[PDB]
Amino acid sequence: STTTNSNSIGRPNLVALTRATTKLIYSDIVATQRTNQPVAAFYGIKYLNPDN
Amino acid sequence: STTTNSNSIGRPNLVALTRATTKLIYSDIVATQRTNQPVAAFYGIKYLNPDN
Repeated sequence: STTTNSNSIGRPNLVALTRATTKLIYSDIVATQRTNQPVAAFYGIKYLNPDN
Repeated sequence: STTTNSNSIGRPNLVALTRATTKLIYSDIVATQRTNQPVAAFYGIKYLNPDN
């Protein structure tokens, strides 16, 4: 009675990979703009009462 | 080893402006109709009972 144990398995099948990565959230949390110099300048222009 | 400290940065890049203004709400809160004379008169017309 030749069962399966008489047989010998070969190369098991690689069914599926599994990478793990976080849901990266930085495009929506912050506002971005590319800078063409190593130092960036953001302008704060304010409207003041006569008491500043 | 000519590091980056030898280089001198030039004009910093003005990435973005920033002004502060409230969400001005006076067109939607109150009813507006332009007046053509330095005194405006709004009529008040009422319907009364025989007891006023």
